[PDB]
Amino acid sequence: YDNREIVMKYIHYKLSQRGYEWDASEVVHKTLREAGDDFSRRYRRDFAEMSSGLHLTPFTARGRFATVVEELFRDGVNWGRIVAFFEFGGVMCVESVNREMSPLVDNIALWMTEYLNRHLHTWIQDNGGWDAFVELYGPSM
Ligand SMILES: Cc1c(Cl)c(C(=O)N(c2ccccc2)c2ccccc2)nn1-c1ccccc1C(=O)N1Cc2ccccc2C[C@H]1CN
Repeated sequence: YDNREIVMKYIHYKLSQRGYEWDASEVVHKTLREAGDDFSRRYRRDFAEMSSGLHLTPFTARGRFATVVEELFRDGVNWGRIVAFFEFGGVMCVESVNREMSPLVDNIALWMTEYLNRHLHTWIQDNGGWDAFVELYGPSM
């Protein structure tokens, strides 16, 4: 496992679905994808409301990311919130592409990779790492 690769593959697949071919363990990638999809299904209207309200530009993208990610993990970490994290970063990338701001995708993948490596690493590692996520989210695979 390498976080940069997990972030890259996740964003790449979200974007390739929209016909956007982005320049940038396989069980891990597929399991997170299905976890991500289950998540956006579970909050389908709320995701629709957040897009219709994102006000995304290159002047705000970093600040939106920083404040949302800080709120998300304010009460601590769990696998469901790491799923929401990936999903949010994916929403940001997708809205960037939809608004013709698609260079922001690179910035966003970098901020995601950084946050995982600098702030999520200890919790992920102490949980047994990405194998633990795979085992947990296997029954919904
Ligand atoms: C702890 C948390 C916070 Cl803070 C947020 C949150 O405010 N947001 C958020 C970010 C920007 C605008 C509105 C909401 C969020 C949403 C999706 C992914 C990441 C962040 N969501 N969460 C959740 C993380 C895991 C599971 C559920 C939630 C959650 O509280 N929600 C899911 C969700 C999905 C899409 C749009 C809004 C929300 C808010 C609530 C729904 N009740």
